[PDB]
Amino acid sequence: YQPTPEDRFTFGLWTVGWQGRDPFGDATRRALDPVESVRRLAELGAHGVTFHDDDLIPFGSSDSEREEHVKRFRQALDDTGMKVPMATTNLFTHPVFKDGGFTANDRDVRRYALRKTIRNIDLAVELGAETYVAWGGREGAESGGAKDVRDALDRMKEAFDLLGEYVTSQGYDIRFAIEPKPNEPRGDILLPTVGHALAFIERLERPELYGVNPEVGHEQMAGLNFPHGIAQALWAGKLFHIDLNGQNGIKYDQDLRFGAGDLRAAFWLVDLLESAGYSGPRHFDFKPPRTEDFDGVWASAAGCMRNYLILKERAAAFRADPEVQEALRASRLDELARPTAADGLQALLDDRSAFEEFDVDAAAARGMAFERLDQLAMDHLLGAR
Amino acid sequence: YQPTPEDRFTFGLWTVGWQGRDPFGDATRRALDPVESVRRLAELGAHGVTFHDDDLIPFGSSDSEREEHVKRFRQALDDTGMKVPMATTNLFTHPVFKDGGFTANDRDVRRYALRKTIRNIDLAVELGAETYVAWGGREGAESGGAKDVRDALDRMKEAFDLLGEYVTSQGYDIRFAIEPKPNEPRGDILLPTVGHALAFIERLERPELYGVNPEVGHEQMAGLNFPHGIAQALWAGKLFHIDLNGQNGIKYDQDLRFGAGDLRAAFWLVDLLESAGYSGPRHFDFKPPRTEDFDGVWASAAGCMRNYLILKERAAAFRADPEVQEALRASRLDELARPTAADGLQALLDDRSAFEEFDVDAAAARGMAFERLDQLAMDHLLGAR
Amino acid sequence: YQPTPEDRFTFGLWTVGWQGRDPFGDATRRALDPVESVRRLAELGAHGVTFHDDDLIPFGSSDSEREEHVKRFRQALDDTGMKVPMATTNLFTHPVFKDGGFTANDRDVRRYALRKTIRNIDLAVELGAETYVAWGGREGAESGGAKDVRDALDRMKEAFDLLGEYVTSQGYDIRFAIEPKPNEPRGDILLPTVGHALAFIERLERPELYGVNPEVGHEQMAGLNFPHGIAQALWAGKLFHIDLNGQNGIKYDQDLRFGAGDLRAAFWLVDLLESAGYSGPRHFDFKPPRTEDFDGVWASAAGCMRNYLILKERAAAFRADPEVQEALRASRLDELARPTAADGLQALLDDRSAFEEFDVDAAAARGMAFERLDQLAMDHLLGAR
Amino acid sequence: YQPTPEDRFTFGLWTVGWQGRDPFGDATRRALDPVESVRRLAELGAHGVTFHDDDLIPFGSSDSEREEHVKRFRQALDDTGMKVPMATTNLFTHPVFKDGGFTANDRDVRRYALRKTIRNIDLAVELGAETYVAWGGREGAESGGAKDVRDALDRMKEAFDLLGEYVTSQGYDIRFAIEPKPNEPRGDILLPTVGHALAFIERLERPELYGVNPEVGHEQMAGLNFPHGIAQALWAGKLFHIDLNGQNGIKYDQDLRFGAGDLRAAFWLVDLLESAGYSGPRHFDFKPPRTEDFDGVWASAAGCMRNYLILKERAAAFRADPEVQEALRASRLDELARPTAADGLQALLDDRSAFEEFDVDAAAARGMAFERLDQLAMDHLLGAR
Ligand SMILES: OC[C@@H](O)[C@H](O)[C@@H](O)CO
Ligand SMILES: OC[C@@H](O)[C@H](O)[C@@H](O)CO
Ligand SMILES: OC[C@@H](O)[C@H](O)[C@@H](O)CO
Ligand SMILES: OC[C@@H](O)[C@H](O)[C@@H](O)CO
Ligand SMILES: [Mg+2]
Ligand SMILES: [Mg+2]
Ligand SMILES: [Mg+2]
Ligand SMILES: [Mg+2]
Ligand SMILES: [Mg+2]
Ligand SMILES: [Mg+2]
Ligand SMILES: [Mg+2]
Ligand SMILES: [Mg+2]
Ligand SMILES: [Mg+2]
Ligand SMILES: [Mg+2]
Ligand SMILES: [Mg+2]
Ligand SMILES: [Mg+2]
Repeated sequence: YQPTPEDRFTFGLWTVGWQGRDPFGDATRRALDPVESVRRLAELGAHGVTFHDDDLIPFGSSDSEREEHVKRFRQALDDTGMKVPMATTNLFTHPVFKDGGFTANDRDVRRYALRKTIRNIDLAVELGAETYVAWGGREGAESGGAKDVRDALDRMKEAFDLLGEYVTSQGYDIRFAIEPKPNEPRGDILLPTVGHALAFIERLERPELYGVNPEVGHEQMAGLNFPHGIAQALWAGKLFHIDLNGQNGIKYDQDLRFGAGDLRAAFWLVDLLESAGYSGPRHFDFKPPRTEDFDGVWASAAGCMRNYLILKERAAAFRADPEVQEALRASRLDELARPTAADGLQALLDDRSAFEEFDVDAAAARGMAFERLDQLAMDHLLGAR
Repeated sequence: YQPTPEDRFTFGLWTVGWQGRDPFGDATRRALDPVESVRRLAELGAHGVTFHDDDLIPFGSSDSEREEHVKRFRQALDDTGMKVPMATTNLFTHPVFKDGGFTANDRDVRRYALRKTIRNIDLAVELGAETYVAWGGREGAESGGAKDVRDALDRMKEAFDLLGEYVTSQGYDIRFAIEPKPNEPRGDILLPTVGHALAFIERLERPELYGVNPEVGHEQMAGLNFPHGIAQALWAGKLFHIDLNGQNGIKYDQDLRFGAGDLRAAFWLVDLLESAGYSGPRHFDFKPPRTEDFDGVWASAAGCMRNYLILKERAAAFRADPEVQEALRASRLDELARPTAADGLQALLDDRSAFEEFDVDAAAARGMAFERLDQLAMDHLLGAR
Repeated sequence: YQPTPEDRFTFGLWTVGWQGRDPFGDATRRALDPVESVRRLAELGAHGVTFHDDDLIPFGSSDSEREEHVKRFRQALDDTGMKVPMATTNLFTHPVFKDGGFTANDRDVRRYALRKTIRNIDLAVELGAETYVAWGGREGAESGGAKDVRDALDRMKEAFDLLGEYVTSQGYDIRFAIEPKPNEPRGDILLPTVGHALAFIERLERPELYGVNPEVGHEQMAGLNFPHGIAQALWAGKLFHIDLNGQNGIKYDQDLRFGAGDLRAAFWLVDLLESAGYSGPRHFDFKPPRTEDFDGVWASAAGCMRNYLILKERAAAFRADPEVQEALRASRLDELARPTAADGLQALLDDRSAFEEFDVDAAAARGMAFERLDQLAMDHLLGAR
Repeated sequence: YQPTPEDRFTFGLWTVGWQGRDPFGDATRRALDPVESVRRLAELGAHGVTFHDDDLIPFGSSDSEREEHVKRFRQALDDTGMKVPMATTNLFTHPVFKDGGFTANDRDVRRYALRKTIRNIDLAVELGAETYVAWGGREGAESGGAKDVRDALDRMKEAFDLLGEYVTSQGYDIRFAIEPKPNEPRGDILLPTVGHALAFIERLERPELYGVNPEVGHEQMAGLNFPHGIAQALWAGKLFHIDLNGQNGIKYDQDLRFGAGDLRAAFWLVDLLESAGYSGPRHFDFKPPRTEDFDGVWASAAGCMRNYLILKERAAAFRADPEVQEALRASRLDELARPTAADGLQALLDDRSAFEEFDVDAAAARGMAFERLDQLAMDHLLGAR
């Protein structure tokens, strides 16, 4: 289960670089130089890194400081062969964004958020990114009167439409990926799930430029089934990027390493990504727990990739097992994939087998055989066949 | 706070008619004749009722039995002046639907579910319904291998497209409203939230024929903000119907009377419906607790309407209060409603006030004044001004 | 991973006998004769069964009917070698218990609940049960005024004290195990967690007669860590029985087969039970999904036991691995098990190494090495070492 | 609804002093001098303040710095008439406590945590505190192997027993209050609920010295009913202190002002505290949202007290209303408060009215009338009678 760059594993600078500050806690680790993170991730077999603007260039940097930060980062990428497939904007840390970036009540803040984003889109393209993520973590409210959501969605659409006009104006090939989250740091965040983000994208002027960046733990913060949401995003043609981590159900955003949290959901996720032929980065947005020193940071990052590769092997073995293939037919997964009425509406209306002569009791008596199928899946996951 | 039919309050037959069977419990009330429910609801000031096919006509009825059930119901509606604005299909109780109706793995069950629906669309139109709800409560899974969600969504789209072809073929004006729910009775249900349903509708052949029927408690079963989801549905033009009830957060579907559960969410919901000018039925999908006798059933139904009317008065008083109007300006709700960049992309890029000369610290220091605004809202809700 | 009776696996009659009725659904399976369940469970390698009074003898049975039901059951136990280690009372299905059994507001119902329990304690002892479970699933409320919880706890203590007086009066060796659950079917249930039940037991007249019967899914319905709660029950000496199943987080009570739901929690549970030398029944309180026919019922029951045995092997291998033993020392699990201050309070107060000369920064810099330890645990669970 | 010091409202220095740092965000407010907080809270009508050691004296202060911080604070208390009824230790912010204080795996950290606590107990007594709170926010784990919970509970008991020996040795009257929380900042926290803490206290050497400090939002983070948990703590005689705030269900710890979050739960809480004659501080452990400037901080603090006083008036009016008193009798709340079997076990066994001649159907048919009672409660809360 040794990863290599060909596995397309990527990490945010802010993941392994997390210093361990939490609601209640000061830093437990010193800051990491992005150059060191690139070198250490490459040695573990990562393919690339990703960044927020303010992870790569300290907020408030001069043009000479900005050029030197980017030069040193480019040298680390060149020294390692690491790529930068995705970048994003920090529209959440600075107190100016306390009520939002693109949906701040203050119009001057909304305009600044757009200019900050556009500046970093240019840098992302220079570093070779194909995807630009937007996580509107400050978009939302703690109280009902504070935010008129229809007005906020109008502002959010304006912002994304302006960004689409910008990349079209520059001839850039980059596409956007909107990252849902239901809550935290706002009491409720706008576009709280994959579904809400998919729905929103359909109302943008150029919907083809936008997809989703779903994160395992975010959908699980609403108690939702992450593989099901990924399936809907794939069905819509909108899975442009993905964030992999672990979460234990409905609680604060834990950002555990991938494979931790809901292990069986991780198995079904990998099964789906691999079955569907998802071709994008396998990006980890996780935080090594603050209990860890730097050795533990690199162990946690290595574990992300290891767990993906174990689950990939087990899912592939499940799907290739003739006994599983027989169980899938016994459970009518083949019939689920066949059109209900390719004969057409009139033929269905005229088919007595579909109503007048349908033996509902005989159909009801047919077991689905799902428990045997699921225990084959469990046996494959655990290596107990 | 006395309701009259002009308030457009509606109830499902299955609400006040719930006999009190639960996971763990036998019935605590005798069955109600739909005629008696129509009479009792009319006396409380309801505007109308709604039905599943199998609430009005027992499953398996002969044509003569069906005609007599409908005749008696029509007489009760005529005697009271009650309307039938919405109807729906039961695709969940009979064991044949144990793996779904429109997304059952068994193709013969999917065809039967469509024929059962189409038969009841014809009856709904005869009784004057404008909306046909679909709650796919059996669509989903308890295990990962049992249901390929992309295939299931293909089947769900086929089904809704065939229903749209049917009502277009008959020249009916009825529209569809898809009701999301995240789980229960399936471990995970497909289209689990308002957002997922809105997203799905955009991929139907005739999206204009379909909207959502969100239910208070269903979105709250995922920990989501129900008023925010309603705002997104209104923003999309898709709030075709609504189900009102109460829920205490993330747990089984409680179906408490409206106003119970999350009271402040109920206040902000009513504020939004009324502000937006929502014109559809205020439908209650609730269950009088099984602790209650029939007197308690009618008290619980009356309480649904009373609570709506109290909250309507308090929300209107909040929005009309000059002190609240001043607080809304202090919190920049006026500025949230103004375009970010009607001057256009190039003007924004050339505006030094938006980046080079934006004083981020001065903007960050400006408080939002949201707590004062929210305490005015609390004082209005409680009648403590 | 083949179970035998020596593994002490037990099942409730109501588990494999569940006919599949849910909030929203009619039965999908015919009723099972308890004799057939005993025979089929024995063939799978179960050690025994458990029962509610009303699972073994239909409610309202005559004395001659009761004797014949018990005779046939005793013959099945004799034919198979199956045991009956635990029994319980149904104080939840009949509508008389709609507001509770022992804490019903109606005093005549509370007295009846006690007489119903006492009658079944006598039968449990005749069939050889060592444990008598009490799940107060109707004890609680949907509204705040309905139930004064201090008064209800006074009634609950009276009831348990009377039951303790009864078994002491008869010279029975049976002990009680209180089963917590946070909600469902009541909006909130009294004694909602392991902790609340443990706390309550300490206020009973004869606390030694009472322990807990925790259920995996019940603690997970409150988002709690089931292994941690089991550890507290073991620390208190009160783990008298356990109910094993699966649950996906905070939602309705799913009662999935054991190993389903939170797989890693199942691993840590088995690790703890086995490490601690828990000697009681490994009882499954689960429901084969209603999608299944009888073949699927027996497959789901077999899977409960298989999954326990797989996890037992992997947990034992984890704890016996020298590399894990080294990682445990690196993470200071040895030091967690050593007294903080066996030198005594005065010695601690006089120890400059504990305050004046404690190098907080050196201590803070020491990583815990928990991620490496947890990835060893993951590798052992998955058979990926 | 104007508070005065006679209402016993208290606030932590860290509440109104919260600078607004969150997972994802830098400070939005400057630090407050404790002297200014004491003055501003007094002007709002607060009775007193509370502190962690490190809120009053910066961590690492010299003895001369410590004396000056305490002198200035004492002068502010003297200038205002404010009291200090409770104090606590910060065993969570400094990185040394990353794996716990009293249950850290490192024994030297456990000894330091005890010395840090003991030093602040002495200061708390000097400032007149009656209660010493312990919130073990770092006690717990993110992974299963990291923490053996039985060993951790042994360490936690040693720590609390040593603290009890210390205050007994000094002749102090102060008592301890253990504050449960289910998670955050640890993935799971030990003693996660009121029940678990109550259970633990019964195993301490001197249980009379220890009670609970429950917090509204903490129990609601597990989806539990906070008034029910308070009722159990009152039933046990262990409600030594309480933390009041608001929370929207199962998510990160929001610390909203009291009355926000679950409004009806706030009503039933106040009803219970007032009915029971709870005599301790009404302490607010809340965070003014980071959206707010200092004017908003003081508005949010004022709102805490206002909301308590509104709910106190409405709860008192509910209980005093003759129509409510009649509804309570109709719902048999009087009968809930009467012993089940003061006639004794033998009399119950010999009472045919309790079994052989109990008419279960007549009892089952009697409605509980809980919905009418709850709508009277709603009408009282909303001022809609
Ligand atoms: O909850 C935090 C989010 O996951 C971010 O890390 C985004 O992925 C990018 O800003
Ligand atoms: O959870 C149950 C659903 O709310 C239904 O009552 C639908 O509204 C219509 O089938
Ligand atoms: O939630 C249901 C409970 O688990 C019961 O099955 C008990 O174990 C015994 O009545
Ligand atoms: O979740 C944080 C806790 O509520 C603390 O504020 C305690 O009350 C005292 O340390
Ligand atoms: Mg997970
Ligand atoms: Mg996250
Ligand atoms: Mg992310
Ligand atoms: Mg609600
Ligand atoms: Mg519902
Ligand atoms: Mg509904
Ligand atoms: Mg589980
Ligand atoms: Mg259960
Ligand atoms: Mg159980
Ligand atoms: Mg609250
Ligand atoms: Mg808190
Ligand atoms: Mg607190």
